[PDB]
Amino acid sequence: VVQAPTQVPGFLGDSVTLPCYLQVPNMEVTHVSQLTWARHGESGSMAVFHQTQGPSYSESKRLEFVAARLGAELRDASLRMFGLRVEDEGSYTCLFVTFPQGSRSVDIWLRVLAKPQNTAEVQKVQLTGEPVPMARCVSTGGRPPAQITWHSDLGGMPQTSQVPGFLSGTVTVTSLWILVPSSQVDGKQVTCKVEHESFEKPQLLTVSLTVYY
Repeated sequence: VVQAPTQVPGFLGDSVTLPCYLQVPNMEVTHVSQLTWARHGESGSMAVFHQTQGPSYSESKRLEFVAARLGAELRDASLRMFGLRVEDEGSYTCLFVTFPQGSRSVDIWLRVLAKPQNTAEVQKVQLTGEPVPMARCVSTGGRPPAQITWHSDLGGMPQTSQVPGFLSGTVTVTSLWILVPSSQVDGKQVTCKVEHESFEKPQLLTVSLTVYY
């Protein structure tokens, strides 16, 4: 009966793969187990895979399955999936067919998208006053957008706003940056902690500033 962990990322480029497969329980063991994966998704009717008499493809002659039949197994196919575009999910399901009734298996669809790379720096003068003294700190290109914290020591800004990126290769590209007012401490420091569902840990970025004159 049907298993496949199935909660998996999932970043463009890309391009990778997803396991739908089975335990033999075990004082039972059967045929025939002939594969399919659908959408549901516009499940009318199938970004289909079947292997059974061979491998069969929708207008994805390419992509490329794993778990070569060429006989028996008894089957358990995860698809190696490259690639490499915004289907994510997909809400997909691998399916088997057998005489242990077992005419089926289970939907599912999991971790799904890509990241940026960011920059950030300070500028420019101070005529009091006041704000953005500042930092172009940016989220640039990433799928899961971040958002950034500033714990500039002074931190003196309920004031650090946003930009709905407008998307690079189709995604965020947003900047966000603090509106500190006037004064001195040139020439000190600030923090940009960029958050995000990747690179295990919130990178962050920091600089002195710019007294004036």
